[PDB]
Amino acid sequence: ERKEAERIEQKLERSEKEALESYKKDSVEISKYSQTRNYFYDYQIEANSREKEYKELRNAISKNKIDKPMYVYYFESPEKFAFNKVIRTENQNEISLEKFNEFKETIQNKLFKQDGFKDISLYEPGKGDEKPTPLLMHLKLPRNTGMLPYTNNVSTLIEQGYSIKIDKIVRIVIDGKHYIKAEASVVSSLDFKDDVSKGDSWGKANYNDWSNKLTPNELADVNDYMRGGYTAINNYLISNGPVNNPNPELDSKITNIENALKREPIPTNLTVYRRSGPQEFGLTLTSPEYDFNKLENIDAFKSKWEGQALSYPNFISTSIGSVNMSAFAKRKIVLRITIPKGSPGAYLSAIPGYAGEYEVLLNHGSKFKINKIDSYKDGTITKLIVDATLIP
Ligand SMILES: NC(=O)c1ccc[n+]([C@@H]2O[C@H](COP(=O)([O-])OP(=O)(O)OC[C@H]3O[C@@H](n4cnc5c(N)ncnc54)[C@H](O)[C@@H]3O)[C@@H](O)[C@H]2O)c1
Repeated sequence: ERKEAERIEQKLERSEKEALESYKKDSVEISKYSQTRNYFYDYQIEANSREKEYKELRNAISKNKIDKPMYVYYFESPEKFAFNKVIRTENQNEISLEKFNEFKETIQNKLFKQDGFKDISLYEPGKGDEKPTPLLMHLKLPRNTGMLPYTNNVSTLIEQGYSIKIDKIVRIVIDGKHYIKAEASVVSSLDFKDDVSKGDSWGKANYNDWSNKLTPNELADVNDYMRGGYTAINNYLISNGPVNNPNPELDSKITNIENALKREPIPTNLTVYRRSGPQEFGLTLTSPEYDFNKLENIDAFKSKWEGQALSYPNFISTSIGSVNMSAFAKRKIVLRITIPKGSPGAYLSAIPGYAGEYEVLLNHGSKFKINKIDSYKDGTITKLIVDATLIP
């Protein structure tokens, strides 16, 4: 408890001790920063007054890893799991069976990306503890997760960077009030976020000889696509060409590119990023609904898209990195995709003379289940993070 915290403190560098002191004074804004820091430009990240703070605190946590799986407790907002409603008010004592089952239906068969610093407890909160929400998380952290106990009373810091699944929910009572206790698990996934260099090494390791697994026709067609053939190919797909104006030559190229993507399937759970334009979600740059600075437009977007399916007729390019790019400066929707191990796809940026950087291509006709949508501020512009899973 407190004694652990005083022991673990000795393991910290002076800079890490310094980061922890700031955290105690500024926990809220640092945690918030730790959740969205990787979505900005590299130069915005390096300039941020809380960036050195992030790195140091990240490092401190990694110096105390657990030797076995451990359960942790913390309260969470239901909106985190795409339940955009109160389970019950603070004044109310009961959670109805209907509201319980509505929450169950919402979280069922979904994976939820969790990120950023979080204060946890090893003990179930009781009669005299802070209970901010009606939703209590009981999450199993795997062996080797960093965990930093520290004195302020005593708290424990973790850094979330994984998907969670909710295995079971139960209605419990603490101090004459109903809560939903959620038993959750960690599903791991490779997520490079802003570390594009490490993502490149992984990509090149896994796709260096991808060309040599391709037949000559497959190789020629993939080459054609990357040399600029994608415009005609994808417009044909977007425009419903196979149905309304068939082109067998194009159909043949499409088939070969699809077979090439299935040739060396994504070897692990992978998170990728796409800065989406308005037309991917049935909008335009001048659509009033595209103004996410107005809250009713975020609600309307979530109402249409959250919990729903999105599919692309075209081949879909994504990145192993989450950072913003000037080419995408005016895009407001960041698509954050989990790609299950064994899915079609290829790191195209592993091909010697290819101009594209950090790029993973996904198969045409791909479908994504949107688990959860978040908003964030990018300067004055509100932007959206769409937490999606490729369903192959
Ligand atoms: N967008 C990303 O985050 C991303 C990531 C990695 C690589 N790239 C590559 O960067 C280059 C330029 O980026 P880009 O995104 O403008 O190229 P793109 O070909 O992906 O997009 C072209 C335009 O049409 C779009 N579009 C794509 N699918 C659509 C659909 N199903 N319905 C309607 N419109 C659709 C986009 O919104 C955009 O306005 C491309 O070569 C792309 O492959 C992009």
